[PDB]
Amino acid sequence: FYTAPSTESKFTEVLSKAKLQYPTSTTVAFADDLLDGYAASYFYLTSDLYMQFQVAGSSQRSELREMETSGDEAAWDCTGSTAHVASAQIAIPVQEDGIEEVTILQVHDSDVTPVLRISWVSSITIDGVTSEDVVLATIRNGIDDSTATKTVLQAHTTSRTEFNINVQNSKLSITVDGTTELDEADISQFDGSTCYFKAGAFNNNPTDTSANARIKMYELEWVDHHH
Repeated sequence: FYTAPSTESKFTEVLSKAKLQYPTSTTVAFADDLLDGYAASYFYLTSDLYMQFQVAGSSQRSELREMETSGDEAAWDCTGSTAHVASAQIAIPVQEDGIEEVTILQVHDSDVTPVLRISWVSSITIDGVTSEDVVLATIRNGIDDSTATKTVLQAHTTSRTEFNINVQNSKLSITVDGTTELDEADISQFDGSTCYFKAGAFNNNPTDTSANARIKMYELEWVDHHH
């Protein structure tokens, strides 16, 4: 009894360039399924026209993964000359008790390493400074290095917020409501990797494994711009 996100033309293009993974890495709906009206409790259109992702459980996800219209997986040169841009208008609700971090956008490599996660966190400590209820960028320092550089981007609001990720050459930038919050961070540690965007709800380290993470997107796109 759920309305499909494909009923809104603002999502047609990105759905054509996506497949949906739930609740783990396995694809449940390819682009043709998404365009044919796929909807479920974990992926549906709200009455005020948000694409809502919802998922429970540790490291579980309801997430779109970037695809080419050819049906090829997106696998662009992580540090190449073509710009890759993801833009999203995201409303992050107040999360259910027991939800501690939800990844909402990623740049992921074609193996096991996220270049970038943008996540809501209940609390984070960076260089001795603790922030609560914020939106965070996490950039992994290398494929063989589990450490990451973390940057607070925004105080959490429930208001619809515009997030833009720009990847070009070996640099990655993040703008939030038009303001650059991460300015050309180095990602040369992914030279020789290939990459793709993701968007949705990816539930990280919950303290209640039955609680639902929930993330809403009013607009979403990912594009190339050729140099």
